[PDB]
Amino acid sequence: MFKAVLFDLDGVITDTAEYHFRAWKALAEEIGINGVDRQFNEQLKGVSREDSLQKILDLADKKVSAEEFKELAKRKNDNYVKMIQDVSPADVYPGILQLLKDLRSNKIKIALASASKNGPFLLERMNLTGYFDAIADPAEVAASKPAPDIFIAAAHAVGVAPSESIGLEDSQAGIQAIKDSGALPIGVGRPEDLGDDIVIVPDTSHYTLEFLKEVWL
Ligand SMILES: O=P(O)(O)[C@H](F)[C@@H]1O[C@H](CO)[C@@H](O)[C@H](O)[C@H]1O
Ligand code: ALF
Ligand SMILES: [Mg+2]
Repeated sequence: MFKAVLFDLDGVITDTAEYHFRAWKALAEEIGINGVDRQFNEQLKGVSREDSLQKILDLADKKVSAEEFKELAKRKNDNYVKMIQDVSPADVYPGILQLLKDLRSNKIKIALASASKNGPFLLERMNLTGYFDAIADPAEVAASKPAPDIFIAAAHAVGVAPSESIGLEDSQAGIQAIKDSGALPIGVGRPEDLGDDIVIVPDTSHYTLEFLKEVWL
């Protein structure tokens, strides 16, 4: 039986992928780049803050100074951080709180495998910190999604092999990261975005321990 579940945060635990989208779109438009729509944003889900900004700059073949690049990433983050201040336990996605409870009762480890420096703040806002056996610090890994490092690090933090872990993700980059870690991915979203080659569910209510067992079998 799998011995750990490795959670992405944004778009898996709560609807903060939507806020990341709105914040990046606002930033892009401030600098005259208009191609950040929902379709393009699929390339920004799961991607580090700096890689995300660079994808936006590249989309328009735009070059900025190092000083401007730093200011832009900070600006988007500051807006995003304002956006999430009222996140509460009511914003936890359906199924997630119960999954966390059921996993603990069955002695299955729980780790966060998020790119986000805002991860600890968000888990606190949602009263979820106490469910997590570990939070992998995204600043510690040498490479971010789609590299597998963050999922490998989450599994290590809870003493479980990636091959005996399930990873939960809403993003193209994150699914690739889970695959290359050795963990089993279960995506949440549209197979049109996430592929027809892995198990995908339409919403997080489907993330039950029963179903995770169904899939693992
Ligand atoms: O919250 P941040 O900026 O530290 C983190 F890098 C964010 O991670 C998301 C995925 O969990 C992204 O999709 C997002 O672009 C990003 O800024
Ligand atoms: F949506 Al994440 F790390 F929280 F890619
Ligand atoms: Mg995500």
